Amino acid sequence: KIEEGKLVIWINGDKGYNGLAEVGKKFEKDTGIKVTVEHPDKLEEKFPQVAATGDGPDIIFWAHDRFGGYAQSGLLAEITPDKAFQDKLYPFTWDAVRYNGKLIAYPIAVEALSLIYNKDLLPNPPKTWEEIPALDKELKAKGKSALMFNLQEPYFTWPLIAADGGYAFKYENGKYDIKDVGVDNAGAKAGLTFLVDLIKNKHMNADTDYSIAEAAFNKGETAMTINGPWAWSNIDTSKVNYGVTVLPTFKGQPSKPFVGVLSAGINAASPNKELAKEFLENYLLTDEGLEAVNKDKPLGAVALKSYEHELAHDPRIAATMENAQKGEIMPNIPQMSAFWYAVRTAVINAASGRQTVDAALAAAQTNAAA
Amino acid sequence: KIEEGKLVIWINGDKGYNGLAEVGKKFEKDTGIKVTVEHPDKLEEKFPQVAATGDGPDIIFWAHDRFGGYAQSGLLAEITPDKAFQDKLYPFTWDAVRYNGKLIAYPIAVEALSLIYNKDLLPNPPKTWEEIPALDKELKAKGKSALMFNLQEPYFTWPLIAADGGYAFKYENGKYDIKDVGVDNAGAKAGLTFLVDLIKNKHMNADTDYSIAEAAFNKGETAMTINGPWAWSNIDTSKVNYGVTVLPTFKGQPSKPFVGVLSAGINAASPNKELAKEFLENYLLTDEGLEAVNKDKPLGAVALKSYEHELAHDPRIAATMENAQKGEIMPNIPQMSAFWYAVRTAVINAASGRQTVDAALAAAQTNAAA
Amino acid sequence: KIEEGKLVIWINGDKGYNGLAEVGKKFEKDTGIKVTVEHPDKLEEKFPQVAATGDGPDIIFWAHDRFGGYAQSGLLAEITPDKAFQDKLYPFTWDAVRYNGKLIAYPIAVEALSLIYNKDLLPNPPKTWEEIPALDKELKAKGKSALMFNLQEPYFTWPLIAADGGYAFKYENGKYDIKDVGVDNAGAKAGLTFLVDLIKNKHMNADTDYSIAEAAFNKGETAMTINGPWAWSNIDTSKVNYGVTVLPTFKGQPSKPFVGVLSAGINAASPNKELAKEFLENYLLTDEGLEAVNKDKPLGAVALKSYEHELAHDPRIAATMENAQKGEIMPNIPQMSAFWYAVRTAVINAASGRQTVDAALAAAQTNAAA
Ligand SMILES: OC[C@H]1O[C@H](O[C@H]2[C@H](O)[C@@H](O)[C@@H](O)O[C@@H]2CO)[C@H](O)[C@@H](O)[C@@H]1O
Ligand SMILES: OC[C@H]1O[C@H](O[C@H]2[C@H](O)[C@@H](O)[C@@H](O)O[C@@H]2CO)[C@H](O)[C@@H](O)[C@@H]1O
Ligand SMILES: OC[C@H]1O[C@H](O[C@H]2[C@H](O)[C@@H](O)[C@@H](O)O[C@@H]2CO)[C@H](O)[C@@H](O)[C@@H]1O
Ligand SMILES: [Cl-]
Ligand SMILES: [Zn+2]
Ligand SMILES: [Zn+2]
Ligand SMILES: [Zn+2]
Repeated sequence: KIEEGKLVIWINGDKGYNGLAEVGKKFEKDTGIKVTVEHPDKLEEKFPQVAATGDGPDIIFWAHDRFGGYAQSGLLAEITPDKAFQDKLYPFTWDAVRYNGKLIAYPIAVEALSLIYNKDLLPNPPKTWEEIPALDKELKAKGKSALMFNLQEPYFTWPLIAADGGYAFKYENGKYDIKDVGVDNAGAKAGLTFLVDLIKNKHMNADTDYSIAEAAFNKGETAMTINGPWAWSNIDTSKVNYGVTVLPTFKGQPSKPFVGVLSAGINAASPNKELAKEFLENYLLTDEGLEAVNKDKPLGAVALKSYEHELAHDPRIAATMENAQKGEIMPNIPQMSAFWYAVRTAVINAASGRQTVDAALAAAQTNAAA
Repeated sequence: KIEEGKLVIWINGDKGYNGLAEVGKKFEKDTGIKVTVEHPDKLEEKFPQVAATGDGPDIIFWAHDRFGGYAQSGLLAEITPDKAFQDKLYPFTWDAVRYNGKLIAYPIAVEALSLIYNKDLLPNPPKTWEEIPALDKELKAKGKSALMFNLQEPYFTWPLIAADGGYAFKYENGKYDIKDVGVDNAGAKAGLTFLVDLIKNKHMNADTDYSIAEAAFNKGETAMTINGPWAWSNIDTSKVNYGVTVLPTFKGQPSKPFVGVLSAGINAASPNKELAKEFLENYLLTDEGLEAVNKDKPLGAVALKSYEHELAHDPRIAATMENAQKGEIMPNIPQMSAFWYAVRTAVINAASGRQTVDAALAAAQTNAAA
Repeated sequence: KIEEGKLVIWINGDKGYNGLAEVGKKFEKDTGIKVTVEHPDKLEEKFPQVAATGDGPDIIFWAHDRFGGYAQSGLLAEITPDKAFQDKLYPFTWDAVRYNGKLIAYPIAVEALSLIYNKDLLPNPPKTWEEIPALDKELKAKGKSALMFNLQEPYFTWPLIAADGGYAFKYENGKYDIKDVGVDNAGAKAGLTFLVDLIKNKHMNADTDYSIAEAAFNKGETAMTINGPWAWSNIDTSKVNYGVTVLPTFKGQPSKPFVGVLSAGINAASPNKELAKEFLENYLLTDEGLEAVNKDKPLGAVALKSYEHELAHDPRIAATMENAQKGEIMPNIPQMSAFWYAVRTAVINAASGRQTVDAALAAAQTNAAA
């Protein structure tokens, strides 16, 4: 069971957990309630297992996409903010945390992938994806690579796949068609083909995960990377003269990244819902609260209006927001996990050569649909 | 008819329309709703013509004085903010936008006139009006004039007229007597006589309008001007070492400027009232929203408390406030258009010599009353 | 009777009254309502006398401890803020201003006592009280004293008393036992004994009041002092290189200061309750309002969320919080005046030698209980 009188919080490792722990400490000082901040491996998979039994954390942090499915699975409590608190945040962020006409999580920040480049190694970043092979030929001679990013999570190769015309589920007449999946189309195929051609032409490596790509960029080995705001902290630590810009185009089309909204959900099994509400509304969703988390690892474009001016003029944030506009806010619909798992398998097998782009993407399309 | 699915905004040319257009752009990004910002000539006269037919803008920007009349004419929608949003603004600003117990517009900023002077040509501005003729003589020798302001709008002449006793309508027992007008009294007569004597003693020119004065002050031709916050932008551009101070006194009495509250009204014929509400409450009446507009042309003392410490410590603002406090917030009552037209005619004819101060002001008093 | 149409405010002589007067001036400039700010001697005693008759101030400022008693005496109006305004402040601060399920005052700031030391005289301030006598011997050689604080108010000698075991009233099962008083226990006795031993060993003076101490610290005569945020202003004026730190430990136990919340109450006899509400909610409890008061004399840790960041990163404030966390927020229960009066007598008589620590504290325990 979940311990009453205290608060357990689960948040991802790539995020500002130590910052969030300080907020929890600040909350314990005023209230005398212990706040434990954990970062379990594979928490997005782990949570729905434990929550079903009545165990797990009091509060769950993840991007809105996994939230609709949890709500459908009857794992999330219905959040009850008054119009006063709701007005403190951007309505579009509230739309992201709504499932079945109910508010299921608290929106924290809008996170988007951006083109991060070494200003010293590359003063002018490429406007197109197409010019990247030529650019790596130049850098390879200098024992450096043009670009490196996570090829183990579909979230990173997604703005490329979507740039042309690749898509998750079709949105028409105010709803998503769960049977209409666009991970098999000409646009999706062209996108992933280009990526596999890069690996094939010794421009990228299929094995490249989150860490390896970060190490390479932060150590100056690679001139470019694809990542979100959270990454910026370690890039600062590395003292690399870096710029955060708009992602490269593909077939004259802008890259369309899947935009996530960091959200905080309350476990329906929690006997500490009112405390969870108090911590989220009065301690985290405050300018002091976000400052603490943002100083650890950057949140991106925050949902809290009162904290806009403090980040609104950072070019990194402006560049993130440009990509956000070029991309699309992810659906929260329960089918998203099925979609992600299907694309994860498709990208991995195509990159490794285990399956053809065409065969793998075809399987994904079937697997993503019910 | 008014186009549904989009917003049309009318605002005065002296205000920050390009700044407001950026807010509209920011609103289109998040919502996908086009926001057109227009600045028609004579919009305060133009709006009630078009609104009566069912056409015109979705949102109208003007000072609160014209709003009560529009509301009575059945042209303005009743604004519906929740106590949460209402608390974000100064209650006195809300009082200005209330007509017949209904909130008929959104208060933006408190605007008052100040005496703006060239620090190089005049290091010590006159405390009194009575000392401007002598000061003008000294400056004429140096090929310059002491003071120049718009003599075509009674707004700029009113602080002098109201100084020793002029008034629009008598306020007693919580209401205005529409039959009791004070544009004819000894104080109103003394005030306008002094102004006409200045023109008569070649210290001012009856022809001088807003731009003639703007040019003369910004080009260094005149040592003083009478204007509002909106003007400051062009004075900055001109690189004139300027100070914004308290208006001169007349007969030891302070100048009494008619204080205006820039307000945003929703056209009752608009099929986009909910969008208009969303734009005004969530996009403009925000620290980011006001910043955008204020950076184009200064708003004055804003109605939004959260924004105050960003303009509060500006000495120009302190002077706008000194003047505002010495003056009186304009009534919104319908007979304000009638009053303004009557005084405009009175000021013009007295300045031009076409009519005597006494004859013109007597006519005004009759014309202003029903 | 209380004058109708104008506000009268009473606030303590050690607080930022001139700052508060500026807020009142700002309120008069927008509303045309005169705001008189007074600081009467012994106002916490004076108010309940005059309020009972129907006279006194419109608004009373004091720490929350005296308010519960005033409310019971039927002197305070029930404050009516909407959830929107209530959310602008920390809920724990609202708990302090609640008596009998009614909100009886507005919470302004959290004030606690800290150890203030001369960095030039003392580079590393003592971590324990036990090392103070030895410290003093060294400073006497340099013609200085180690520590000086007000021995005329139990508020300053209370962190020492409470440290090893002292307490006002026992809190169990969500309520205070008014018959169970802990001013007589082993911990309370040890604490006050140590203080009397300091006076006895010519390390402190029984006569020392607030000003005697303020002067000695600010003139460089004493290396240490015990005071609250309000004091900082004059220490700045004195140009003494000072640090604000955690209070010394006693028997390895932290000093437990009785934490106060500066609160604003509305006199139940006032005919200006709505004006009082408007001034408190829209003028003082704003970032501009607390800036004004704070600039005069520092408030401490404010209840208003939006202003936190301005004072949050001040090390003096961090030390105020550090100590407050070690201490306990005072009860507001009507027996509090009975407690303070009883302890005041006990401390005075023990210090002066008039009574033994044991005899005086025993009398206090009886006197504090009903
Ligand atoms: O890649 C599958 C995965 O994509 C997204 O995950 C992101 C997350 O949103 C980011 O903020 C950061 O944590 O990195 C992850 C990618 O490694 C979806 O939100 C997630 O549900 C999905 O399964
Ligand atoms: O002059 C008559 C006029 O006075 C005010 O108009 C002001 C307006 O308030 C300002 O925003 C600025 O733009 O200058 C105008 C002066 O031309 C009243 O608001 C108005 O209704 C009245 O006609
Ligand atoms: O010492 C007895 C006294 O302590 C507290 O008073 C504090 C007050 O809270 C502060 O605002 C500051 O001015 O100093 C006071 C000490 O004089 C209690 O709040 C008070 O009721 C009590 O009598
Ligand atoms: Cl705010
Ligand atoms: Zn800004
Ligand atoms: Zn300020
Ligand atoms: Zn901060």
